[PDB]
Amino acid sequence: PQIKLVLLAGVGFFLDAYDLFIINQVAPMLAQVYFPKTGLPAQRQDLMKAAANIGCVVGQVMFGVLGDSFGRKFVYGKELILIIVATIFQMSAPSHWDGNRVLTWITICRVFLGIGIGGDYPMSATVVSDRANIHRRGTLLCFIFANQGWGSFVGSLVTIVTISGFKHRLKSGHTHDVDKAWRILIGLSLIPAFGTLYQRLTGVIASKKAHWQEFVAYFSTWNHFRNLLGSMLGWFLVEIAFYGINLNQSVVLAQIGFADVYDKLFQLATGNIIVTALGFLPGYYFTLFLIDIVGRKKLQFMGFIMSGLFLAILAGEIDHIGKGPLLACFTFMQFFFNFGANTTTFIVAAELFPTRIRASAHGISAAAGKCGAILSSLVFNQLKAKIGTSAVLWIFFSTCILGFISTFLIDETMGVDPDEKDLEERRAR
Repeated sequence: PQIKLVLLAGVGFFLDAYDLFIINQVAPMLAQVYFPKTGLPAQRQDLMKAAANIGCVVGQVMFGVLGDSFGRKFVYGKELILIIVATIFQMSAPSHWDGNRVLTWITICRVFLGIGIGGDYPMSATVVSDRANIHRRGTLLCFIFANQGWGSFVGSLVTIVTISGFKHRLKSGHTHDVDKAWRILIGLSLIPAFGTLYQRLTGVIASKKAHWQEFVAYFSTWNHFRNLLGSMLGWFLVEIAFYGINLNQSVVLAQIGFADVYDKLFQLATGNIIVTALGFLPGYYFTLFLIDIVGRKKLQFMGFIMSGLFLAILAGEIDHIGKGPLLACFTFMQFFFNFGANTTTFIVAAELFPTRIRASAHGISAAAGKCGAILSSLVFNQLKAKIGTSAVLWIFFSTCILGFISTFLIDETMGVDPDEKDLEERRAR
């Protein structure tokens, strides 16, 4: 039946989101081993966490050109072996290496990982927006997207289960074993990755120029232009805050009160699991249960404006008030990222556009998102040192208000067939 396919994409999303966000759980493990007396250098950490997103855009452009050049049959398996191989290369960095060299190893692998994650990334959105042609398409997209929570959560659960498995060995003085853990965090993606590898297996310029002509004609009209503009902005703007935060959720929880060797790692994994269990994850399900009742915009407004509120509260109060209030707001924000703009910018970018031009607009929006993702991903930790976390949160707040303001450019997509609207638009003229 139709069911088995959407699960596989979810597991693909889970693996990407796992692979994407597991870096959030992996980065602190790298610090304790290779940089115990100081922290991970800012530019290298940004590049590493953006690396998957940078490779994610190069992946979706390269696996876009090859996918367009030689069809779907050419790209489907090769991306997963690429993230498996990139996972395996990433998973098996030499242990006797200098810290800076290990990081650069992982980034490049995470680019290729991102290139592989960049393959299947927009390709898991299209397959079910085309298929349904029914009012209940949004619940389905968010369900697969919610695996972004499970990827972040299971990565979070794997982390506490991993760390609590190494409990006694660490307390007895064998402090280097944490290096085994982060490979396990990444490597455990191989279980579904090979599981998925098993399951996945078990006139070129003339057309490109003609498609470019229709695309230019369509998005040269205001009521059509603004929707791509708002989609790019909303996705661009939220992925600034969303991946700024979710690739660095562990960094934010370290300014909040969650920061011996085991005690530290387990507490951070507890804050991560709390936030992702209580906020990041259920926010997808509050979105899941309300998109087809409340609408994408009001949730994006709320998501932007409330995550903006909580970003404004975080920005305003982070250096002045206690852990609990912040953790709630951060969980409220994470809740209102996924119960809001992070989820809706993914959905709205998929739903706005008639089929005849959808592929470019979503790729440009996702690229814009990855641009916003890589922008914050590329610079989140550098800005944190140059201007402070509160200032960045105000930026995320402003991007939420700009996300809020830019959200006005968008049409509501609940219950609308974009193809019948295009046909009636023309039969009227």
